[PDB]
Amino acid sequence: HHWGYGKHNGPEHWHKDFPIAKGERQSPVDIDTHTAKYDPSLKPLSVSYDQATSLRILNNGHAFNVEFDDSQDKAVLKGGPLDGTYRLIQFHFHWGSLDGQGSEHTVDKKKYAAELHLVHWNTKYGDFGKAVQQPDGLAVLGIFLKVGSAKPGLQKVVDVLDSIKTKGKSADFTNFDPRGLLPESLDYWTYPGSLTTPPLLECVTWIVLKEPISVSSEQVLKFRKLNFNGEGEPEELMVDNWRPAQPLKNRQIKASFK
Ligand SMILES: [Zn+2]
Repeated sequence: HHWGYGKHNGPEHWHKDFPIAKGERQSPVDIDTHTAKYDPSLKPLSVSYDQATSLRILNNGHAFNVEFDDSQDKAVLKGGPLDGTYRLIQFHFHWGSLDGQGSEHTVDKKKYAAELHLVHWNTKYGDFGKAVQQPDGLAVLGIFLKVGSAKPGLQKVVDVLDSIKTKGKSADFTNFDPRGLLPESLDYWTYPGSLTTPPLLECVTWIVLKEPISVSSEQVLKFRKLNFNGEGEPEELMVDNWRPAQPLKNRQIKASFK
């Protein structure tokens, strides 16, 4: 597959190789704040990252992933809409060419400059590859980024990007603390959806935080220096790696906050 975000292989084309692209639980979606209902059923959300062990950062030609050791229950997400325990496997971002676009989810049609996704798999399925085949297989924590003040906790990522400029490059990336990327409040919206890149599997419980984090213009300019291409190939800046909002269809978005 040769899917991307370019002029001729971008999201509007994905359905040809991945027909689930036009399915009933696709992501991202617009979050209409006036129609999302507070849900008293939601249990407290527990983001338990004290023991998180990062290993590596990789430019995969469509974003970069910070990868974690998920061989035991070290960094987990529980509670909220979730049943059981979800293990952190990687985080990545989606961002734009300019600050007025870049997020995948939108809030009353507002696009943010970027969106961070912390991806977790349901331990009841044993491994990630089994979990993505199940409707309750993954939990993705999405966090909006706006451009303002610098995020101290992001700077360790920013400073390694120069070393992974092109597709296929990786760098060691140990002792990174993902708690440094959280906003102050964990109020959220939740709905059932999908992976936002091919193969677009419909296996995700989305938990999208209402409070964005702030990053500096200098920080996001360094993201926009990455390349989609491999070493020595014609340079294509890694920008606008976001899928646009998809039809909500029958689904309800629930709010954790009154
Ligand atoms: Zn993502």
